[PDB]
Amino acid sequence: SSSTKKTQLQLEHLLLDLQMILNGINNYKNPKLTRMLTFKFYMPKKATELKHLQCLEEELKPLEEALNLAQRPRDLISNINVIVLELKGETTFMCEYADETATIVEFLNRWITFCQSIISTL
Amino acid sequence: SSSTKKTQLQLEHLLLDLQMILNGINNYKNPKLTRMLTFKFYMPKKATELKHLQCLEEELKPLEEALNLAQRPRDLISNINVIVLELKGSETTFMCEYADETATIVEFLNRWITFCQSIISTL
Ligand SMILES: CC(=O)Nc1ccc(COc2ccc(-c3cc(C4CCN(C(=O)CNC(=O)[C@@H](CC(C)C)NC(=N)N)CC4)n(C)n3)c(Cl)c2Cl)cc1
Ligand SMILES: CC(=O)Nc1ccc(COc2ccc(-c3cc(C4CCN(C(=O)CNC(=O)[C@@H](CC(C)C)NC(=N)N)CC4)n(C)n3)c(Cl)c2Cl)cc1
Ligand SMILES: [Zn+2]
Ligand SMILES: [Zn+2]
Repeated sequence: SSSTKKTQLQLEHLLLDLQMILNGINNYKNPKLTRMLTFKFYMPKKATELKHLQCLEEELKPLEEALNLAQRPRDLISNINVIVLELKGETTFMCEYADETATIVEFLNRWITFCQSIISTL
Repeated sequence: SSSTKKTQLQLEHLLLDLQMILNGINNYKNPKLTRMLTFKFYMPKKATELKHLQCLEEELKPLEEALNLAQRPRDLISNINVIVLELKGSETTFMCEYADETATIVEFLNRWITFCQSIISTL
């Protein structure tokens, strides 16, 4: 299917954007890296299907906030938003968050692993 | 003697402090441990005498920086610093020699735990 190729490329682009954000974070100087690891993110309890991307969508505003403190973030997050919303679509899904919060590093990596998990199935 | 007893206790204190930190790191979750293991440390080529503790002293700030990412580290490293300064004591300033291969936090701490244990057991 042609639409399956659309889902694939969109997942590849989202994976790349998250990898790019993380790459810049890994190169931060010691005092800067320390301060951004205090910014807490909500994590998914389950992330095996495309509908679970609602957990990412809801956490894009904190992500835009964290990137603003460490610096364009407004434009980059808006681009990711479009892809995230398009990738999940049916009506409205309630997202279940884990008890323990994580840092930007664990947050990004989880969603990077999520994207890699779906790409391989199609 | 009263001089050797003090040296023994202070060496056993440094050993305990490093073992306390090592217990903290090993207790971390797998994903947290992964990022902790990328923080690289400088290792001593020769560590046989009390004056070789300068290779630990210089690496004490990098240790504080690592525990700040995993976060009190400001007071604990300061406490360790005092011990090192009292043990290496003297007025002699020994210039340090470092090995080529860098090591993780676990390998760094264990090497100095090993250093402590070896000095204690020969006095
Ligand atoms: C000298 C010079 O200019 N150079 C220089 C270079 C770098 C730096 C360091 O940069 C920074 C400086 C400051 C910060 C920072 C962080 C913060 C805090 C960290 C903690 N915060 C948070 O965790 C906010 N998150 C939420 O609201 C959560 C809470 C929920 C989990 C309960 N909600 C959701 N995720 N949905 C709030 C923001 N502030 C106010 N400032 C950050 Cl994140 C960086 Cl990266 C400083 C100076
Ligand atoms: C759970 C999960 O997946 N994420 C997750 C969640 C939270 C945490 C909290 O703890 C941490 C979180 C993140 C990090 C971390 C650190 C780092 C880097 C690792 C590489 N760095 C270094 O090279 C540090 N080393 C030095 O500065 C050396 C240089 C030497 C190599 C020549 N200096 C001297 N010895 N003189 C700089 C810091 N990143 C990119 N991420 C670290 Cl080290 C810890 Cl301990 C860790 C991981
Ligand atoms: Zn805020
Ligand atoms: Zn003590």
